[PDB]
Amino acid sequence: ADTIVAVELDTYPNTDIGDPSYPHIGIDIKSVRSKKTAKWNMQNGKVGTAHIIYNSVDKRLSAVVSYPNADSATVSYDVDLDNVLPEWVRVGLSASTGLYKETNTILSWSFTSKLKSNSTHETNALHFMFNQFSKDQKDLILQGDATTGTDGNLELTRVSSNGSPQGSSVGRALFYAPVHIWESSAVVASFEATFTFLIKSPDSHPADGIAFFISNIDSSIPSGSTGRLLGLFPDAN
Amino acid sequence: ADTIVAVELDTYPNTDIGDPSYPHIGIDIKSVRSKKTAKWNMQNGKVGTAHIIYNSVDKRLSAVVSYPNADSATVSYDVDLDNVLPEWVRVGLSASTGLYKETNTILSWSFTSKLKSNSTHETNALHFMFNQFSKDQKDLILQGDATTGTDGNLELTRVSSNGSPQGSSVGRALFYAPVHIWESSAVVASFEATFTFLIKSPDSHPADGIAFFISNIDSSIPSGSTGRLLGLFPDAN
Amino acid sequence: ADTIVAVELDTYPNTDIGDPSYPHIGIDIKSVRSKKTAKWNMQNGKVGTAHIIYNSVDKRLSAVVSYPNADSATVSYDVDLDNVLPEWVRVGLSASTGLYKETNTILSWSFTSKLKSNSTHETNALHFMFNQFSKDQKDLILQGDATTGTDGNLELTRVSSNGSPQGSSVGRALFYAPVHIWESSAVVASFEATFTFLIKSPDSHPADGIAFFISNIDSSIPSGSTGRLLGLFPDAN
Amino acid sequence: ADTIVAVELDTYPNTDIGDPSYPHIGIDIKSVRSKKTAKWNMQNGKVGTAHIIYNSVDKRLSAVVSYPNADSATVSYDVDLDNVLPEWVRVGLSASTGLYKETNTILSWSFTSKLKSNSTHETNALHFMFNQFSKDQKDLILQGDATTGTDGNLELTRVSSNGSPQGSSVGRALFYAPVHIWESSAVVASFEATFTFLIKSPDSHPADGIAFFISNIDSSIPSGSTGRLLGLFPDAN
Ligand SMILES: [Ca+2]
Ligand SMILES: [Ca+2]
Ligand SMILES: [Ca+2]
Ligand SMILES: [Ca+2]
Ligand SMILES: [Mn+2]
Ligand SMILES: [Mn+2]
Ligand SMILES: [Mn+2]
Ligand SMILES: [Mn+2]
Repeated sequence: ADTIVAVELDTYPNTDIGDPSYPHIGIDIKSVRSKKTAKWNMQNGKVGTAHIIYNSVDKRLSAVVSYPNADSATVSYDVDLDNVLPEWVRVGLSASTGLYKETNTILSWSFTSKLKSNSTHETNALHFMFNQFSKDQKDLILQGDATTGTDGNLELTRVSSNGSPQGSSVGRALFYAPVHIWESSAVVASFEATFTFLIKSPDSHPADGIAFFISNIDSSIPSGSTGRLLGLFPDAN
Repeated sequence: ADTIVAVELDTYPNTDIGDPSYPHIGIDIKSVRSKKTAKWNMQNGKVGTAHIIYNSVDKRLSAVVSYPNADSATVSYDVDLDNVLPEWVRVGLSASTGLYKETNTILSWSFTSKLKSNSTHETNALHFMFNQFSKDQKDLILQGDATTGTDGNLELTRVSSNGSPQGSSVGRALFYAPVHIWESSAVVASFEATFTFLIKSPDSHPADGIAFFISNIDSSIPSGSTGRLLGLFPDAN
Repeated sequence: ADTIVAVELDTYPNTDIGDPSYPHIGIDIKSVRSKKTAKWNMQNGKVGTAHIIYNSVDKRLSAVVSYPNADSATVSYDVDLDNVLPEWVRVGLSASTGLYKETNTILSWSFTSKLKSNSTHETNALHFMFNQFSKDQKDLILQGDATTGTDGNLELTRVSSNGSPQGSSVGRALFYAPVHIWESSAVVASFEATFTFLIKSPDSHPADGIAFFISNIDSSIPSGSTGRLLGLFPDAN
Repeated sequence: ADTIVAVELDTYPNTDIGDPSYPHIGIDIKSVRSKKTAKWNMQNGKVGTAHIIYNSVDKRLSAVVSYPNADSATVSYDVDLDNVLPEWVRVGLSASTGLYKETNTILSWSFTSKLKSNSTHETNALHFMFNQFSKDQKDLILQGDATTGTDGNLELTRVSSNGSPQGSSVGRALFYAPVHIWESSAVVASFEATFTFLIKSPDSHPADGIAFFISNIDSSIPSGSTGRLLGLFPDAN
């Protein structure tokens, strides 16, 4: 049903569904089994930053994840998103926990989309930036366990009062307005997304991860997508 | 019911509801009877540009309207919008015709809103720019007779096949996402809107005008607001 | 010689040249004796943020200074900068120490200038943002004791190896490119500047302050402007 | 001496130095003999738009050129600019005429550069946009025959009073401030340039072309680079 293109920051190695044996960042085109992955030296309790970029001329989705004072992890995949997504999509962040858990806190999120047409100066653009989230963020569609305002952050999965992450949680937050990613007279379409996150677990094996995703506008959390499916896919195919 | 703050480009002098005897630009705070107006040397058939700016430190809503090769018209009004509007609003463009008519074509529209909080670097922003409108613009809520895609323009009021404007028409287009204009820890909130329009009438007395407005998110066209009420107000009080 | 318009964050009350008896923020139009001031509850050792805005329609220069978890200080002054500055100016940050001292560290600085002409879509813009400063920042003109790269920050006045601020220091940093602030067919000109700073003194009476300023392009530090003159004015008239 | 990376809009086929037999767009890395070209259906007397993009993660320089109501031409080349250019560069536009000629008019030019560091939220950016050029554009370095203000346009090569293009002309315009394109803790560096141009010749064989280029900051026009060398290269090697 949903068409999902996602960049996952997967904290738990589910080697049985194709994950590598370490935290990794991957590019998922309609399947949790990433088309490409790169080792990610995930840092528990540290604030990281993910940058995702794409443009219709190169047709390459690339992502860079970094932590202050550390070397970055980057992954890229050649894919023509016009062939995968609808021309109107919603963008969001998703995260889950399963038997293992972690906080999936988002501290800021910005996104810029641009469609440059062939008429001179005909640029259509959408840009949003959230460096703080209020309890009543009317421009975000929160699905599942996702909540805003707790310390001005967006908590994608359930965290109990004493800051503790809860297992079997799944939450997503999508920007309210549809995003136009293809248009017939557009000569170049591009987007850039950036978000900082804080993944913290009391456990030595945090799970499951955070994913920036683009989907059909009506996307909703698939039943049973807690844990390894990142609140994005119905199954592991 | 609706709370409306609007900058009107009024093409027809309804001297009986307080308009001056000439085309004028005015600032309307909850009433069609503008709190302030300025003479506008409206140019039939020429593309104009309106710029509207406001920031919560100065609490002054200002608008400048110009035509290429001509002198601008500007109007400003001191008003604290925190005291008039809700903290979440929708922004839009509205226009109408009555017994007299004109095309109320919008060729481009950009808007930028910013809320700078007191935490270091905590900026929340929303920016959209439309330099072309497609027939299925999913990020715009079109109300009344407003349509998009005709020559990539947004036609706020009805235009028949042979380019002719129709009387008694009213249409509005609002950006889909709510806009956050006040937040408790914001030290400065500001917005800037710009739109180019083309008002053309076969008649010597075009009517009724175009208005950039900000309203409660659920605003809808008031019954009977064609003509002098600009699709914004229920009556002329 | 130099034409200076500056927003000062004055940490030391020189009541003899008109300062009030407390830290204050003020708007200086060609004189160190501010045209308007507001009490500033300056916080030693804390990172603050200053926002400065202005547009040619309202002709009001306004500034807001804040510290996380604290109430802001704001000051505004009605002034038509077209009547004070040249149409091409350089923008910068200046700071000084005298007998009393403090570190005048700048951690980030962004500036946006826009000139919207009367031709449809004719916007001229300049935007720079520095969230990190490198030792060889070729796009900044550093004058006096100002240095960059120390912890990626810009140190406007001299700081010795052990982090200690030195007295009788004065330094300014200007963006390399001239900024066009007036143009004959411009219907609205506006600018916005933001910078975060960290003023820290071992002493109970820090001095002298930091100032965001706009000047003729060839401005240089006036002789003897350490201390109370903020590296901006030749004398206290 | 100069390090030049340029995207050329070559109007004249100098098949002897490797041009194809038609107008073409090409990517030049330190040589006029393009590393990659694409046929360009150049339209004499029509305003076109060129878009150039690049980011350090993909290391692909791509350009798209279009005319209203026509299909675009696009060319891309895989190149790591960190390995070719200095970390501080100047960006510009260059053009020339030789025995054959054409007007090389620039109507608008925007450029955005971004360097995202590994510290959370550490973005350094530079953005300029010129939609009009004044006779005294102090933020542009004009070299050779380039002049500004004629109809608010930038004329890269000599045009006589009666609008006629002159042969053997060469002119370049560079943005005044150095641009920082690489920095040691940057996880992603990217730029985007856009410019609209109007190439008009009374002749059936216009020459020579327009080029968007990036170079060492001190670049100057090489002697003898009129005609086929586009005011960029000293020779045709
Ligand atoms: Ca996994
Ligand atoms: Ca009226
Ligand atoms: Ca003082
Ligand atoms: Ca050639
Ligand atoms: Mn995985
Ligand atoms: Mn009126
Ligand atoms: Mn003072
Ligand atoms: Mn060539």
